[PDB]
Amino acid sequence: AKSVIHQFFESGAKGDVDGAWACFADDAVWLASEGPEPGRTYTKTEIRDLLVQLDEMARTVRAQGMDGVFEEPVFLTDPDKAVVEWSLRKADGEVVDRGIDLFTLRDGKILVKDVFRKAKLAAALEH
Amino acid sequence: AKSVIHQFFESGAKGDVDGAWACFADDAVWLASEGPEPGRTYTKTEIRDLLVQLDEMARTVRAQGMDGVFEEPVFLTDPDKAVVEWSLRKADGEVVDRGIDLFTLRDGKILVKDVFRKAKLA
Repeated sequence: AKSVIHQFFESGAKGDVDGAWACFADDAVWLASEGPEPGRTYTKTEIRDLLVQLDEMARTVRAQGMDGVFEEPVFLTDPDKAVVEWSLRKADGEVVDRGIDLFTLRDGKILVKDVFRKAKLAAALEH
Repeated sequence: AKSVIHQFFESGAKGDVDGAWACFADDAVWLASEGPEPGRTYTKTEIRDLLVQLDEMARTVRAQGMDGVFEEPVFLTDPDKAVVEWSLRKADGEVVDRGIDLFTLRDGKILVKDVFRKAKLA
């Protein structure tokens, strides 16, 4: 594949949990979009179960005619970092969920996957 | 400034709402991190009031001893795109807010500011 990031999304989209998991370095972290940290840290031993959960989530939205779209990674001037914009869309194109991943790579493996996601709300607080 | 993104953050830090607002193209959008779209689209006529609101929020959390940091902008291999990471820490050092902005530029002006943040749950 064109990069380890490309391999990750190709293996994940195909439901190959083990292949997507093997894209991570043993000291990798996946920093999920929601949790107390803020976000939540998954280490390599915890990432496989996360991929399993996400695979079952992907099968559900797929069965509802939704599309998950992962854009081509665009690298930073630090060639070991890249952003991947992504979105979940209904068949008619309505964006259901949208985010961005910031990858840090090291030695052909993912060291950090830092996940950010728009929050779908009616409103927050202003002045 | 080293770039219009630098100018935006430097003007914001200097409380110059009008100077920060003038970094945006007239067809620019600011895509806020929360709302029904998901997120919320603000146009150039709406961005100035956002900056005033953010200015007073920054003064507010600073009075409570929080430290908000914007990292140095890092440009992409597309030189008209860049990311800025940022975070907000309480007095005890606990991170309460962390996010990233993805900027798109056109001819020296900001065309898109696309804001993302972690959801803090405790």
